[PDB]
Amino acid sequence: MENFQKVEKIGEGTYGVVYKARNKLTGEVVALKKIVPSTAIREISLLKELNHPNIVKLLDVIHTENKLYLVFEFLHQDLKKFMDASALTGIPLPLIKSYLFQLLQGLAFCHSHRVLHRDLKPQNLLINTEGAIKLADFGLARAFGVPVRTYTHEVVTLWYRAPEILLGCKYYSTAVDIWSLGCIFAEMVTRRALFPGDSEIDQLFRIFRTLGTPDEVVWPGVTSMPDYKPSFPKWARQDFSKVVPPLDEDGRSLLSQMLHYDPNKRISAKAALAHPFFQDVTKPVPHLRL
Ligand SMILES: Nc1nc(OCC2CCCCC2)c2nc[nH]c2n1
Repeated sequence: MENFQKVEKIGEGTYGVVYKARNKLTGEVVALKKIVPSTAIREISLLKELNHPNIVKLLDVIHTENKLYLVFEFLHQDLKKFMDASALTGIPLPLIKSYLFQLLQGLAFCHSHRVLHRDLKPQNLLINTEGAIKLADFGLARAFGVPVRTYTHEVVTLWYRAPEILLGCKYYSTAVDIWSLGCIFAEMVTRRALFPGDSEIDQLFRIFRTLGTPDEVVWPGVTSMPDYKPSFPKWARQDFSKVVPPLDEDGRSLLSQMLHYDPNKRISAKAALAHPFFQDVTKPVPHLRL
């Protein structure tokens, strides 16, 4: 670590404090994440080759003193902050579309190498001043788990968790990332989290209250998920026109496919990139004060 000068604390991530740091011998300004089991080291080393322009570059993995430090490319803002800052007029649609579109490319890339994020959230989606948006912390969940509370006891958000994870499916797939990104897409659009659950049950019930309590018709096998209970209330599905109003039909079409209950029906990242929603996609520059 002596090769890094901490510039400022950027935040408290899932696994440890995130610092803006400067690499003393490269001159590079990086994001330094203090997170070691051999399994975690080999997984993490696999992440170093997962390179894609909508994936926050993993510059180096420093394994010293028993201590694990990941050095990432530094972006200048996360999507939560950018949404919070854009709350008054919201993020212009063409920008939403461009981020969604680039996030899907980032997903398609990782998913094609069988790597899931598992923990997508606005805070791990980082934007630059040019209009790019990238996924940070890809593959970390599989390397070190997703805790209930972070190392600061901060509560890990459930707002973006796929229903098959809430239902205790142990073996969930790349569909959980599409679900999360669908939730983030809706939040960009409406400027309100779609499902801000504050407990697993509240999260699940929130889902059900909007999309209908899932049953065997829409999701074969749902009733035999580990945490499914026959006693769950049976809520009717709400129309998507009421759920993300502003959004045009191609947007709502795509979001309902990203939000399919059955993970096998849920649109893949690559099919989502061929959705007519992206027909006029462009790459606008965000209004970004740094
Ligand atoms: N500019 C910035 N921020 C990060 O994390 C912000 C996350 C830190 C967790 C608190 C939410 C903010 C980065 N990660 C890799 N590059 C990064 N660049």
